[PDB]
Amino acid sequence: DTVIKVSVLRGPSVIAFADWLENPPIIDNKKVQVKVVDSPDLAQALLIKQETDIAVLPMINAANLYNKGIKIKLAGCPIWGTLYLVEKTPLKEPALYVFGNGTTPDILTRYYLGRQRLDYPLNYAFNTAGEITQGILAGKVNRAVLGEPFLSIALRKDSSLRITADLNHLTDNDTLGFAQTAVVYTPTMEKYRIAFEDALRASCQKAVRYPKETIHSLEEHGIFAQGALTPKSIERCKIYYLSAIEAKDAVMGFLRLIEQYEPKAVGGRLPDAGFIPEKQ
Amino acid sequence: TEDTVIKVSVLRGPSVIAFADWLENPPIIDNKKVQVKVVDSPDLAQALLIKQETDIAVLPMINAANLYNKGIKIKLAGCPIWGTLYLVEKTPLKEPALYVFGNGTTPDILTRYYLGRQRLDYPLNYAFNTAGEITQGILAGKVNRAVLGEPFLSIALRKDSSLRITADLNHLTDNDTLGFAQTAVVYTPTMEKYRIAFEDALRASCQKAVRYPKETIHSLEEHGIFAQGALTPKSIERCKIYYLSAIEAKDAVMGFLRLIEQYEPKAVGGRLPDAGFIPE
Repeated sequence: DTVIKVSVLRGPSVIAFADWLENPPIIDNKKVQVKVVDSPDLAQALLIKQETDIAVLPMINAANLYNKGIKIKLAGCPIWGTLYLVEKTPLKEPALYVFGNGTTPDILTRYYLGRQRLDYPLNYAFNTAGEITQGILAGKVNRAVLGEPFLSIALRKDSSLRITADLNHLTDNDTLGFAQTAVVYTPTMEKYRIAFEDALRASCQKAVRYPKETIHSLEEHGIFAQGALTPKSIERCKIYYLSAIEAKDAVMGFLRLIEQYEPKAVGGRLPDAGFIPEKQ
Repeated sequence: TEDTVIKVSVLRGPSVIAFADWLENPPIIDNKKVQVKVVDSPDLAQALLIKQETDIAVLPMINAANLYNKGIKIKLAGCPIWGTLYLVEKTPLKEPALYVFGNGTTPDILTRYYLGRQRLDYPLNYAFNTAGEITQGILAGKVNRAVLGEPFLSIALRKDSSLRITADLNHLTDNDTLGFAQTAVVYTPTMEKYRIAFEDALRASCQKAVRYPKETIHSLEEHGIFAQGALTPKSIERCKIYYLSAIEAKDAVMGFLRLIEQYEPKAVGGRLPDAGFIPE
């Protein structure tokens, strides 16, 4: 092999990796090659087939694959801002529309509503964020949960719409929030783990420090439509890389929460200690 | 485990700043490593003491008083943090209402005490009953005046350049004491022989925060204690990180517990703690 293949599930995690599209890092005389994939399913298939080396996909999938015996480990999490509640004023029909029934966004919305003692009726009519966005714009949806870029698009195209809550935290003292997104790697990547984490830290820093340039590059590479993201969109994504060792409590706490609602979503148990590399 | 480590629990919040250096550089006392574990809530901190699963704990002074009164075998070592609420406002000041969180509890009580001492007649609004809701509400542009503590004060002030600090709730006179002692470091009976060693180590850790704020913040971020960018060196200054032994802080302790106990007797155990709370 002469390249390091990185598969990023389509979504806001590509923002953390943007500078690797712009300026692919070279590790051990291998170019790091980022490809956006359109579903967790497709991302999982690539990992199982050993057609990708590193993949970025939901933490619940990472846990499930690990529990099922797939040879991956968790490197860490690069993005911390994935779910926000939006509401229109005035609030006509009050159903809260939620995409991804049975998966992270749904479970976290249910958690938030319970914690805050709100009991809005959940509507699962739209399974995707894009569909929810369109429902807002067409007048069907007055309250919803969204992440970027759909959040930004909805806010732009309906200037009545407002963010009313941040759904990314276990508690108020939890400024870090949930480790909902996993960077996972295969065994031949162990020797490159620290090198790739170092480069990912740089890419994450660049997104945060140079958002306009980051957006510009993503647009040139066709990842997002022109004007879909703004620097505020990047701010809401809360881009920062933490190693799984450093974030072990945010990882296992998140997985435990999911398991309380839907144990099958993580494969029936919390991953054992081999999920995270040793400190060595 | 007694022969091996000294277990220190710290409640996640601004007082972890005092202990930040022990994340990378935990001290060794009597050939035992100090092991810091950050806990998410006061209830979790209390449970560790009730169940005798931690050696030293750092939790709100009100909880420490409550446990002492209920016969839990702890003593107060001292207080490592002196920052209180701050009052913030936007100009223009479109609405005079002062938004407060924690109705009937410490932040509300300190706010009412301050406004009373200063003879200020602001109407009080509790629609955002946590500080996360207020910062959000300030972000939304519904809040022109509020009380906030760290880190939410830094998070709020950052997002909004119109937002400014107008008061340190501690500032009533021309010669202010360091202020109320709101955070307890408490210890169990087998820790007596270690009291001076631990206090000296905690003084060193506190001074490190003050002297090396950037490095301190970076360590806190890299260990996932605070979200990246939450804290700035000014945040550290506003926290007033400084360890003072309980006997030296006696008036600051008892003065504070007298305020809380007049308005919220349940929180302190229904009486002020007797003398054995604060050893000489």
